[PDB]
Order: sequence, then structure tokens, then C-alpha cells
Amino acid sequence: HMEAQFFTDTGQHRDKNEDAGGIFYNQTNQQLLVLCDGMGGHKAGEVASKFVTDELKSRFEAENLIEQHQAENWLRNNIKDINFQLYHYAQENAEYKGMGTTCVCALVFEKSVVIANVGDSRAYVINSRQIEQITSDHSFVNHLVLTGQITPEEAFTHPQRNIITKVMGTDKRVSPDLFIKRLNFYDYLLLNSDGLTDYVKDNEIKRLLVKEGTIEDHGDQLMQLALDNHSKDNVTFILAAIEGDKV
Ligand SMILES: [Mg+2]
Ligand SMILES: [Mg+2]
Ligand SMILES: [Mg+2]
Ligand SMILES: [Mg+2]
Ligand SMILES: [Mg+2]
Repeated sequence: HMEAQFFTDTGQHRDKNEDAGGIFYNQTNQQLLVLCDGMGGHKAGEVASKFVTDELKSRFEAENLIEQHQAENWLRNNIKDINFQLYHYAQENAEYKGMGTTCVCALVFEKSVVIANVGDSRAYVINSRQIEQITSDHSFVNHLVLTGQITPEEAFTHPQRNIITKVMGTDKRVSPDLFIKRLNFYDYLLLNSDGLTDYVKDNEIKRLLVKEGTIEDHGDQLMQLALDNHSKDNVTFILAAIEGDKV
């Protein structure tokens, strides 16, 4: 496990906080990081994001030991099962029909992290010289950037900029992206909703983290930076400190 902290804010000009997440521990005190951005464009986004977060918590706390070689399968299978349960829960309740959420999550190991991603929430690793986005946004504008139809700058001024193309709960099937990242030579792991990075550039995040301070110092400053950039969305992130290999 890492020293890690969860941070969330409703943001300016949002009525409700539909982001969810947490830091959870299994029976041998291994660590799972979870972040979910419930869909504001559909009904009941807070129900969906907290549904997925609660299921991951419950499933992980029931486990004794998930070692690194089991982690990709565990995350893929549980994300698929939770998507199935959420989808049919939404179909069975007319006031929830159409609800959904992103999910990025990470199982932490001594020298690596295993990440699953559905949607446009993100995971990054950061050190003094670079910031690497591990995940790939399942967003319509990312589709437009990759197909060369718009520039990454034009993405921020697109009418359909908030649209996402892979979501938990909207279909009975889902295919999460799985990533394995070695933590050696990195200083921080960051999971975040788009309320942060829609408004704060990667280099701004890296510059903040290279400074002195605790995880809570950095987290509060990063939240203030998102708000100073007038984020119009819920802003949520988990910051986790990677312990350098001691001599
Ligand atoms: Mg949302
Ligand atoms: Mg709503
Ligand atoms: Mg977005
Ligand atoms: Mg270092
Ligand atoms: Mg959002």
C-alpha cells in the first residue's frame, strides 16, 4: 500500500456531486484505489458512481490476497460483473434508466500498479521530469482527435466535448482497458475525474507536485488550482505517494 488520500469538491455552479471513490483494503491490507465520475447528462449519476464504488469496496474487502499476477483478471472480471449488475438495476427502475458512470481503479503492488479504466477519468504517474497519462479517454472528442478531425486544442471548444463512448451501466456488456505500470522512478500516482484535467494542464500538475509538501499539502493546492481555473464540474482525485527504493 501507498500513502494516499482522496479529495473531492462539488465545484462551482454544480448542484450535486456525482463523483465518487475511495481507498479500500482487503483482508491482508492490500490497497485498491477507486474513482468514478457519474454521468451528469443522464439521470441519477450519483447513484451509479456510488453503486460502482460500493461494489468494488465490498468485493475487495471480501478478498484475502490478490497478487500481482491475479490482478488484471480480478479487475476485468469484477468490472464486467458490476457493469452487468448496474445495467440491470437501472433497467428495473424507471427513474434510473440510462444512468451510468466512468470508473478508473488501481490495485497497488510493491513495484507496480494494475489499472482498469472505463470512460474519461484518468490515471497518471508523475516524477520530477515527466507526467505520463496511463489511460486513454473513452470520449467522443478523443475519437475526433485520433481520427484527425480536430486538434487537441479544438477538443476544449467542442459542442460534444463532454460525451463519453464507454460507460459503466448503459449496456449489459462492457470492455474495460487494462494497464500495468511499473512504479520505479516515479514519485506520484494520480487518479482523477475530468473535473480536474479539463481545466488544469498536465505540466501544471507536474510543477505543483515537484515542490515540497505532504500528500495533503499537494492535494489541497491541486484542488485550489482546479477551482482557480473555474472548473464547472465536480473535481475528484486520489493522490498516492510512491516510496523510492531505499538504499
Ligand atoms: Mg459526472
Ligand atoms: Mg444528475
Ligand atoms: Mg469529460
Ligand atoms: Mg524519484
Ligand atoms: Mg466530470
